[PDB]
Amino acid sequence: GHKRGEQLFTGVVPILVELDGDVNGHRFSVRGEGEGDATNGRLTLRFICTTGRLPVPWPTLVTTLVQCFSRYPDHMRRHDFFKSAMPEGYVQERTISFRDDGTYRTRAVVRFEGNTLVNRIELRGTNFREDGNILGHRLEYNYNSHNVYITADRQRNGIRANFTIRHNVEDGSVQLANHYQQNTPIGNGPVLLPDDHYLSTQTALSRDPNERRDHMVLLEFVTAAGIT
Ligand SMILES: [Cu+2]
Repeated sequence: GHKRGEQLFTGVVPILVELDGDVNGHRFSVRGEGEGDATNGRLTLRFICTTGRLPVPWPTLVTTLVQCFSRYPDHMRRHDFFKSAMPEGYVQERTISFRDDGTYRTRAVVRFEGNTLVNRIELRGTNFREDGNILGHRLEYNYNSHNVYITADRQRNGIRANFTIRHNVEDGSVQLANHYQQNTPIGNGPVLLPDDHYLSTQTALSRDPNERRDHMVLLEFVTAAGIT
């Protein structure tokens, strides 16, 4: 499926993101729109909290809110699980453990709906501290560059990822977010299971000066590496 998979991402692909969340019993929705250019490893997305103010800091939702847009170098083309699963797509599930705070559990369907790459997500957040860095909104509106360490999950016919997000705190401390990820294909066709490698992920967060709703403008650059 990797040959057809590759061809689905050769140009600029429209993206739709839909997130329904419940954190410590606070319900919210995020809707995101933009485009991906896998050839350049580039994402541009605009996200709206459609339900009011986001009950958690925007930066905490970045990993949850489409790794099929990663730039896989030619010599790593056999290691691109994400594109090989398209168009039928994959289920992406995470546990995100915030050090000394609560936990997100996420389940996402990533697939083509017509010519649009859609990321449809459910998030449940539990056991957050009422006056922690997250519910207290003490995280800076910024984002560090990270390596996502990918390994094959042969039993699942998919992949696992492990990484720790470093969120800058307003007092100059760092809030760690331990990510446990598994991806499983939705389709029955063959997918590529990779040798161990990483995704070099860089994220720029900005604001739309014209937008009244709680929102996040995102630009992301992602390249696969760690295989010679
Ligand atoms: Cu294939």
